[PDB]
Amino acid sequence: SIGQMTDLIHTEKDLVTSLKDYIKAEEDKLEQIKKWAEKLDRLTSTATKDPEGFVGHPVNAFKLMKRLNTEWSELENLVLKDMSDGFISNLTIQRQYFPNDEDQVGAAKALLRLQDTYNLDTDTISKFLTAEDCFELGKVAYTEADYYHTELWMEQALRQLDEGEISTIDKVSVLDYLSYAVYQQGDLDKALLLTKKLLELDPEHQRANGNLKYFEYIMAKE
Amino acid sequence: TSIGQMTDLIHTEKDLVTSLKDYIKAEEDKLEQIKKWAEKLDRLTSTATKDPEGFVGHPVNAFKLMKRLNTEWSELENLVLKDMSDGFISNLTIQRQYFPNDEDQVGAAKALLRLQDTYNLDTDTISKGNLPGVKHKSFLTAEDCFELGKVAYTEADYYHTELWMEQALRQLDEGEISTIDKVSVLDYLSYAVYQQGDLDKALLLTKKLLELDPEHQRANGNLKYFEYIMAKE
Repeated sequence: SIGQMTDLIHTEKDLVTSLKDYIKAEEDKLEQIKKWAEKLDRLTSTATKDPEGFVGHPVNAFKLMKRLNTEWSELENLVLKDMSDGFISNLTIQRQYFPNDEDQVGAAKALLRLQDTYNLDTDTISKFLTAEDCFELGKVAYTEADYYHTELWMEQALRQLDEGEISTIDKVSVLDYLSYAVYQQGDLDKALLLTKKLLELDPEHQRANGNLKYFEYIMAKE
Repeated sequence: TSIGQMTDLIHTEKDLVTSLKDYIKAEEDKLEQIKKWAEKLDRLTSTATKDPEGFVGHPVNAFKLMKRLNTEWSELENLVLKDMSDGFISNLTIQRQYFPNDEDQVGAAKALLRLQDTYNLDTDTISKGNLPGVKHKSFLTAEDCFELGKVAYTEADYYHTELWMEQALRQLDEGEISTIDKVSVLDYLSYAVYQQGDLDKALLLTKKLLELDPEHQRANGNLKYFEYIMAKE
C-alpha cells in the first residue's frame, strides 16, 4: 500500500540524517587526530633533522620518553575509539520493519511487468539502474524461465559494462547467461556470436567452447 | 641511555607518524565514500518525501527502494563497522617492544632534576626552553611540570616537588590550557612546602586550594591542623 511505502521512505530519510550525524562525529574525531599528527610531524621532523642536538636538550629526553610511553597510548585510544554505535543501534532497530528477499524479488517482477505494460526499452528504464541491478533483474527472469526478460536485462547489463561503468560483475558471466537465454529464444546466430565474444574474453571457458561446436552443429542441421 | 638508542627511537617515531598519516588517508577515503553515498541517497529520499505516491509509482523507484533497504544498507553497515586502523595499530604494537617504559620515563625525569641542580637553573628557564647556545626550542607543559613535581614527590624529594609544582601552577596562572586542575597541584605543593617546614606558606596555599574548592575534605583537615599547630607554636 501507499502508506507502507510512505513509512518506509520516511524511515530511510531518518536513517540518512542519523548517518550524517555519524559522519559528522567521525570527521570531528579525524580532525582532532589530524591536528595531533601535525604536531607530532613537526616534532619528529625537528628531531630527525639533528638527533644529536635533539638529545642534547635536557628536556627532550624526558619529553621523548613521555611521548613514546604515554602520549602515543592516548593517541592509540583515540584512533580505536568507536564512533558508530548510535547509528548502528538505530539502523539495527529500523531493520525490524525492513523488507526481505521476497519483497525484493517481488518488487523486481513488478519492474518487469511494468516494462511490458508500457512498452519501454531497457536502456530508457536503466537511465538509475546499475550493471549489477540489470544482472539481478536478468537472474530474476532466469529463475522463472522468462528468457525474453533474461535476455533483455543481461543485454542491458552488458551494454553498461561496455560503456565502461565500474561494476562488480564481469562480462563473462553475463555473456554466459545472455547466450544461454538467446539460444533458448532460438536466435542461434546471435547465441553463436555471443559465445564467440565470451571465448574472446575467456578462451578456456568450458561450456562456451562446447557450445561453439554444438551451436555450429545444430545450425548445420537446421 | 645513549645517543644511538635515542636516534633509533626518534626514527621509529618518525615512521609511526608516517603510518598514522596513512591511517588518516584510509579513514578519509572511507568517510568520503560514505558521504557520497549518503549525498546521493539524500537526494533520492528528499525528492521521494515530496510526493511518495508519485515516487513509488515507478516499479523502478520501488525496486531500488526494496533493494537499498534489504541489501545495500547492510553493505553500508559493513563499511561503517570497517576498521581502517589495523595497519597503524599493528605497527605501533610491534614497535612498542623497543619503546621506553615507566622506569625509563621516571629515570629521564630524575635526570632532568639532577641537571637542574648541577647547572643551578630555575624552573622557568628550563620550562620555557629559552636557553643560550642551544638550537632546539622545546618546552615543558604545565602537565609536564606537574609530572616532574610528582616524580620528586615519589622520592620524598620535596625540594623539587615544591619547585616544579610552583612552575606548573604558574603556567596554569597564565591560563595555559591544560588537563590539570590547580587544586591537585595545590595539594601537592602545600604538602611539600609543609614537609620542608614553611607552615605559613603551606597554610596560605591550603587556603588557596579551599578558596578554589571549599568542600575539599583533606584540605579542610589540613587547615584545622595547621592553624592548631601554628597557634600552639
